[PDB]
Parts: sequence; C-alpha cells; structure tokens
Amino acid sequence: PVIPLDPARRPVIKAQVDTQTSHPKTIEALLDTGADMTVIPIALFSSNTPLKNTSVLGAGGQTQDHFKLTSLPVLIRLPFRTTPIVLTSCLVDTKNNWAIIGRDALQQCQGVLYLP
Amino acid sequence: PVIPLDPARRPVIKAQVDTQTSHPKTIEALLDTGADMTVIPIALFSSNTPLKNTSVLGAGGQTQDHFKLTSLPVLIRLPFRTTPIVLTSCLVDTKNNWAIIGRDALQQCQGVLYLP
Ligand SMILES: C[C@@H](NC(=O)[C@H]1N(C(=O)[C@@H](O)[C@H](Cc2ccccc2)NC(=O)[C@@H](NC(=O)[C@@H](N)c2ccccc2)C(C)(C)C)CSC1(C)C)C(C)(C)C
Repeated sequence: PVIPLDPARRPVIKAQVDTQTSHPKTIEALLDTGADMTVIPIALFSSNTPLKNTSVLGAGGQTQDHFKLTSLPVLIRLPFRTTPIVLTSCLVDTKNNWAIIGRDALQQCQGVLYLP
Repeated sequence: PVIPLDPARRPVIKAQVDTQTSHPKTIEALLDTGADMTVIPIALFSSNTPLKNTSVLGAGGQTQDHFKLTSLPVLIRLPFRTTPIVLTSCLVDTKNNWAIIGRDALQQCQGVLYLP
C-alpha cells in the first residue's frame, strides 16, 4: 500500500519475524528509510543463541554493546506479499526492544520513496 | 520523483536550507522516514543565534547536548517544487554535521512510501 508520512505518527507495519531460533512472532516495526540495516528486538531470540558483537552509529552517538548481529538469516513476512524477505544478517537490539524495517528489507520488497 | 531503496546507497536529496540567521545554503540531506523531525547542521546558523537545549533518543542512546532546537522557523526548498517547506522548529546538529530531512518536511511535500 501507499503509506502517508506524518511527523506526529511513526509509519509502522505488522511484520512476522522468523529468527530461526524459536517460533515466528508478529511485531510492529518502524518503516525507516534512514536505516541501513533492519533492527529486531532481542525478545524474539532464545537465551541461548550465539550473537556477534558489533559497533553501530545512530543519532544517540556510537554504541559497542546495545546492538548485536544475527548468526543466521532472519525471515520477515509482510501482511500483503506472500513471499518472505530473507535478510542474510541484521541487527539485534539488546537495550530497548526496537523493531525497524530498514532499506535491506525495503529493497527486497521493492519499496520506494515517492516525492510528487 | 521515485527514489529506489537500497541498503548500500543512502537516499539523498540536495536541499536549499534557509535558517533565517544567514545566507541560505544548498546541502546534501538524507531522506528519513524514521526521523520525526528534520536535522540541520549548526554550520548553517550564525554564531550569534539563540538555540534551545533538547534531549534526543536515537539508536546510539540518549543525548542532552548533541542536538539543539531552533528559535526561528527554517525554510527548505527542494530542487523540483517551487514552494518552500516551512518548519516551525527543527533540530540542530551541534557536532558531526548531519542533514536529515524527516517527516515534518516530508509531510509538506506530500511525501509517501510505496510498498507494492
Ligand atoms: C530523534 C532521532 N530519531 C531517530 O534517529 C530515529 N532513527 C532514524 O531516524 C534512522 O533513520 C537513523 C538516521 C541516522 C543515521 C546515522 C546518524 C544519525 C541518524 N538511522 C540509524 O540510526 C541506523 N544507523 C545506520 O544506518 C548507520 N550505519 C549510519 C552511520 C552514519 C550515517 C548514516 C547511517 C540504524 C542504527 C537504525 C541501522 C532510528 S532510531 C529512531 C528514534 C526511530 C532524530 C535525531 C534522527 C530525529
């Protein structure tokens, strides 16, 4: 669909995420064209699960430990397209539990920004 | 225009930003559906001008001192549309120079995300 843009209202989507380490789960994710890589909560993963360390730059400054990287690809299912996004690797937010669809995912479902 | 989304190419636009505190300047800015509010680098303001302290939460955590809020509206002209975006207030990057066009601005362009 066409998603209008409003400063008062985060553009969100219901995404079903399969981390491949426990059953798939629905999350509300922020559609974010300024994110290089998708971010998913640690709450999706299991207490076991190897995850790599990774340095991440945001508006809040630089961080060594808030975000980790996935060991295995993450499958994402959007409500419309029957065919999953498969991200080879993506970020895992261990501090807050943010959910951010980034351009890695948006490219794979051929998302565009349209400015009239 | 139609701006494709690709994790290796940040989506940018040349924007002419009038702080109303010195000569307008054209800068390169990121198009960012994840940003509530536009960010303009402090370099586009006079050393004289009053700015308001603000706290900002972003991927890197919380920051009291890195961003300031403007005192005068900011006028932004995009290369295609003749009428300026007018933002009552927007964020100022007091450090590392970020130029981020957020949903405040994108709403005024009739900006949208399309996902087929
Ligand atoms: C209140 C701020 N809001 C936000 O920052 C919102 N976000 C956004 O607006 C995002 O599009 C953010 C834009 C950004 C990138 C680099 C420095 C500064 C800002 N992108 C990132 O933080 C992403 N970081 C990156 O993509 C990183 N590789 C990068 C380094 C240098 C220049 C561009 C990108 C990611 C950690 C989410 C993957 C993600 S978190 C958020 C609260 C939803 C503000 C200051 C941008 C309005």
